[PDB]
Amino acid sequence: ESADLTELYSIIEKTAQVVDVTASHDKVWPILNAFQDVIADSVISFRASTGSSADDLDCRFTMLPKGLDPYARALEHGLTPKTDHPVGSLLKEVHENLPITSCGVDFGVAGGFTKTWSFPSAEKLGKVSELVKLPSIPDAVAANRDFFEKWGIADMVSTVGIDYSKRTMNLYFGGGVGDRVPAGVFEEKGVRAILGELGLAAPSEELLKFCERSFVIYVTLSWDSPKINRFTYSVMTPEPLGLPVDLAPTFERLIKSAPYDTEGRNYVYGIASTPKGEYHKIASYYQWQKRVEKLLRSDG
Ligand SMILES: [Cl-]
Repeated sequence: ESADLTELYSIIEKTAQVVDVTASHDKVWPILNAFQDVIADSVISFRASTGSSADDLDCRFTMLPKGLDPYARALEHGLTPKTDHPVGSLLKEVHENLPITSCGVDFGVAGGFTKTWSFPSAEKLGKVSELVKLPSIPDAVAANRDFFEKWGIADMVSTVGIDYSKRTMNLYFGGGVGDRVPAGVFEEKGVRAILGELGLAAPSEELLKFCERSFVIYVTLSWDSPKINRFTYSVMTPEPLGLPVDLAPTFERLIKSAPYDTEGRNYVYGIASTPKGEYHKIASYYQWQKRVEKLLRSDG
C-alpha cells in the first residue's frame, strides 16, 4: 500500500503541526518504509511533551510481532547508528532471556528512530532478577534491587524500553490485564517516599492528584550512573480534559484538534519526575487493535 504510507505520513505531519513541530520527511519516510510490513497490525499513538521534549512529536508503533527484532531492522535500514556501547546489544539479550511476546518502536518526527520496547505477556511478566544477569544491562538495575523489592515490583516488569539516542533504559510496571502495582505506590505517602529515596523533586499537588488515578509506573536508568534518573506515573483515560492538571496549550490542541478520532486506550498521560522538576507527556491513540484488549488494560 503505497498510499497507506503516504496517508500515514500526512496524519503524522498534521499531528506534529498541531503541537507546533515541523515533521521531517527525511527522518520519517525511511522508517515508515523500513517497518511497512508491521504497521497495519500495530497500535499507533502520537506523544507530545512539555519541557525540553516539546520540540518533537514521538510516533509509537507497538504490539509488533514476536519474531521481529526491531533494532536489527533499524540497523539494517540505516535508521540508527552502529555502536559498541551495550545499549546496542541489550535488546537481543532481553528477547532471549525474558518471556518477550511482542515489541514496539518509537521515533521523533524531527529526531528519527530513538527507542524500542520489548513486551512480556501479562501471563508471564519479566523479573529484575532475570535482567541483572544480562551482559548488557545497566549496573543501575542491580544497584536498585532493594528499591524494586521494597515496593514489591521486582517480579512484575511489564515492558523494557531502550532509548538508543539517550543511552537509557526504562523499566515499566503495571498495565496488563489482571495485574496490579501495589496500592501504596499511588498514595501520597508512597509517592513522597519513592521520590525522596530516588533523590527526585518532591511531588507537586498536581502530581499527587494525578497519581491517584495511575496504575502504571516506570523508572529510567542509564549506564553511566547507579541512580534512577526519573520516575514516571501514567494514567489512561478517554477524558484527558478531566485530569487534575493544568494542561499545556499544545496538549489541549492535540486533544481537540488532532486530524483523527482516538481509539482504544484513547489517551495515556504521564508525569515524569527528575532531580530538577517534573514534565508532562500525553499520547493520543490513532490506531488500536482489538486483539490487544486480551493483554492490556484499556478502559480509563
Ligand atoms: Cl505474533
